[PDB]
Amino acid sequence: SLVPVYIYSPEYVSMCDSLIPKRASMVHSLIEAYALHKQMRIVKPKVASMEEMATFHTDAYLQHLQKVSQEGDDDHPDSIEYGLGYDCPATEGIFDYAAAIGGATITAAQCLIDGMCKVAINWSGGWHHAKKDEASGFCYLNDAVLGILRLRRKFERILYVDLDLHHGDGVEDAFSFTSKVMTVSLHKFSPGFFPGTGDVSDVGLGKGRYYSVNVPIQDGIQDEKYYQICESVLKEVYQAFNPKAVVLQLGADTIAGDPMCSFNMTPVGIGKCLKYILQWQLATLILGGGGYNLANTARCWTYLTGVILGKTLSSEIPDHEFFTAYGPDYVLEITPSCRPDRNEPHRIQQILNYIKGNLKHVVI
Ligand SMILES: CC(/C=C/C(=O)NO)=C\[C@@H](C)C(=O)c1ccc(N(C)C)cc1
Ligand SMILES: CC(/C=C/C(=O)NO)=C\[C@@H](C)C(=O)c1ccc(N(C)C)cc1
Ligand SMILES: [K+]
Ligand SMILES: [K+]
Ligand SMILES: [Zn+2]
Repeated sequence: SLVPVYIYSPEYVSMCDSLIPKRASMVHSLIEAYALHKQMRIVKPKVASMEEMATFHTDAYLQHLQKVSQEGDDDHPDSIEYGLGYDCPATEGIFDYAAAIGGATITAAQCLIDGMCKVAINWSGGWHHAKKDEASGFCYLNDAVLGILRLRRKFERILYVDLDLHHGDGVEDAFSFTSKVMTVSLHKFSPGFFPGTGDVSDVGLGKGRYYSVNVPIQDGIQDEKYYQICESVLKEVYQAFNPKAVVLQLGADTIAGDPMCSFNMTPVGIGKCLKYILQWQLATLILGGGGYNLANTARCWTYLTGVILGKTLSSEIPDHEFFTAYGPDYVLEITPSCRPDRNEPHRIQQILNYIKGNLKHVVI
């Protein structure tokens, strides 16, 4: 105990990048290269069963994933009806892949419930876009939702924090009408930017009003600003909501160098957000997500695992399998691009206040 659970397994990693460039392997490989796995408790992930996946997804949709997984993106009549397309490729293995991811996250939640640790990690998870009966944005199964549902079998109030560049709409929609789970997401909100939801006036509905928190941010934000913002909101959510457990997806598609070319963050900035949450001392389920500069994604998460362990890593990338992927420079640190931060300090303030306000109506 008191020692972090690391959901991994050579078979689990093979499955994650078995469709979608091999990224799971690079992440684990860099963590292993830093010997971080020796400081954690490695736990083999179970594979989610239909019942478990049905906790959120409809069987009609789950069955479709099987069908397609077994055959292919062939001219199937119901594929469009279920989100499969360019954004969410129909392929062989799709159902198995989802099931492994869903199980990994459910397994991590189990570890947290069983008191086996205070932090459980699943870097291959965090696919927050999936809907109950529809695929979206590379998410076939919403593992985060399944983890949250699993945690509730033990924790009264769950706080979901999504730091992916994209709005965590799949997760938000799932708990839109409840106050048992609060979703907070910092993301890019601009015309035509996927998924198109998450404006700041998006606060939830019914008993869920004010239990959905969204922070729209513009291109080029850097560590300092981000942390100011994120810490501002979190401090207020912790006071107003009083979570007993935390699910945190840390997609790296916000990091400088990403093909998404939106935010201008470094892993140190995200790591500060992570330390803040860790400080709370609550059961925490860490998830991955976006991140499409593979080498950059692994650099980031390897650094965050270090943060979790409270360990300092060396700037120099250790030699290992995918070593040549680490740049002219082969270092851990990432350098923010020379792009402007179009986040007007005034609007950011209007947002913080608007959120502070809505969090006022929260009383447990
Ligand atoms: C999103 C993108 C490029 C964006 C871009 O170029 N924007 O400008 C490329 C895809 C093919 C990709 O790399 C990927 C990697 C891992 C993954 N999972 C681990 C599920 C799913 C997809
Ligand atoms: C949906 C998304 C990111 C989601 C995310 O990060 N969720 O966390 C990115 C889209 C806009 C994209 O750029 C793209 C590029 C290539 C591609 N194929 C080659 C199949 C499919 C999609
Ligand atoms: K987000
Ligand atoms: K909610
Ligand atoms: Zn994303």
